[PDB]
Amino acid sequence: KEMPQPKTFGELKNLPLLNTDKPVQALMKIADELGEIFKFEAPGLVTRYLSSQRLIKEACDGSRFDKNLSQALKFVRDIAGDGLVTSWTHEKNWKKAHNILLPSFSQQAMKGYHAMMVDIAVQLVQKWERLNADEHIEVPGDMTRLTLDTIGLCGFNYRFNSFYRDQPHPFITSMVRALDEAMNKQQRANPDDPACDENKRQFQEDIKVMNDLVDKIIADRKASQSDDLLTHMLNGKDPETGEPLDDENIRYQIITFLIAGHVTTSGLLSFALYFLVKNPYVLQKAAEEAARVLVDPVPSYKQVKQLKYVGMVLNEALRLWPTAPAFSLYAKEDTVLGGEYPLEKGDELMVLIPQLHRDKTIWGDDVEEFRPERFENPSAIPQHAFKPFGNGQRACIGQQFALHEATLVLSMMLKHFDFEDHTNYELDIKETLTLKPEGFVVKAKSKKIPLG
Ligand SMILES: C=CC1=C(C)c2cc3[nH]c(cc4nc(cc5[nH]c(cc1n2)c(C)c5C=C)C(C)=C4CCC(=O)O)c(CCC(=O)O)c3C
Ligand SMILES: [Fe+2]
Repeated sequence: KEMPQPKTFGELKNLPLLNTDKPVQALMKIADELGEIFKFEAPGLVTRYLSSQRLIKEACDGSRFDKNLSQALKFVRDIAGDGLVTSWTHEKNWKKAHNILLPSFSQQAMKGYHAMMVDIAVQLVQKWERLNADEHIEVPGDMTRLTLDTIGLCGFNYRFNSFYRDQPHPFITSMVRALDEAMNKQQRANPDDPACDENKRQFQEDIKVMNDLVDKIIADRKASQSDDLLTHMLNGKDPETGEPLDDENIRYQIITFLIAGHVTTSGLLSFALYFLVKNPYVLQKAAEEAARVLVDPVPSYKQVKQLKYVGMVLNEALRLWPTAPAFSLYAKEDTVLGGEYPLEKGDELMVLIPQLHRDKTIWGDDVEEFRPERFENPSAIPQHAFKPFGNGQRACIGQQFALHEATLVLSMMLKHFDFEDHTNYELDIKETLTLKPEGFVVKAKSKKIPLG
């Protein structure tokens, strides 16, 4: 079959179609017009965007396709080097770091993180309880305060003390500015032009801020006992080679986990809360479960595992707006996709996750409605229909960490407050390689239930 491709602009090809602040949303509109697959070309790129479970199920076969670094991820390598996210599967440090850090995400490790996650969630609850009547909540801002602090405490035993700052943490400011530069570089066809020197200086300045914090984390540990993510990074030896991670890689892993370990979870919590105030029937049902299960002043690990409906609300927020909205793959050998599209070895594919999650063949005709009930029987969902955490061996290492923290936090919010969408907030999705509802604000009225 002849592959569909959107509008071309001479030698620029499809590049001007992504001349927007919201490229993922622009690609979803192209997908709606062209269907399950389209070719996308730009000066130094050729990729194919996949939107149907039918084709994605084939692309998710590990024997035929491996993780590829998209131009977006290639730009993030300047920040996260060969850390777990921005490394090729064949690079020595991928398997080495994967095997050394995987034990940090075990059930035993999770049970150990719980108390520190509760520490940060209590801080969020107390901030909101202490607001004056007129005051509102800047939701993404406060979700970022919680998620960054959780990964800092659980993973590195370092307190960012984000709730003791009225503006975002300086690490957040530099990170956002750096990731925005990396997303913009995709539309910058002539990067060596002297006119780009100012962006290059700023990019370098933001990377320094991030690295100064990594240095403080490292210094804190050697002066400080602990068996966390940082412990495994410094002392773990690869079972295959018998050697530990080098100093250069350890630094890349810290930056990686500080970014990956919070941005996506912050976006999820903000989206989940957005959908809850927009669907009051669902809020009531989730708040009912929170009150029924969280019978103690603080949630226990066991209680979080019983919050079924809260988990369904989180999956349904990840269905509509997967906060890491795309992942890239490459053909390991010459193959034919869906028995219609021949691919040569090395040919790139892009999985457009928000489109996959809108496939009417899988979900029904009500794809745009927020219905947690879709995840009541998770066995009924076909394989590779729901992919918020990626695929195969390169899937999210922090999936369980993220869902445990988001479940715990959302349930404590629903137990302690009643929420009001006082401005009738219109959804505005900001893209910075990840998604978030920009400008999302609420008013929270305390149910006056104490903590512990
Ligand atoms: C709602 C929360 C989250 C979402 C939607 C999420 C999504 C992802 N995380 C991925 C990879 C990853 N996620 C990772 C650690 C974290 N990720 C986390 C939370 C989330 N991670 C937390 C929390 C983490 C750490 C504590 C790392 C390190 C990788 C890289 C895994 C690898 O390739 O070995 C990928 C695969 C990307 C690719 O194929 O290029 C997706 C889509
Ligand atoms: Fe992840």
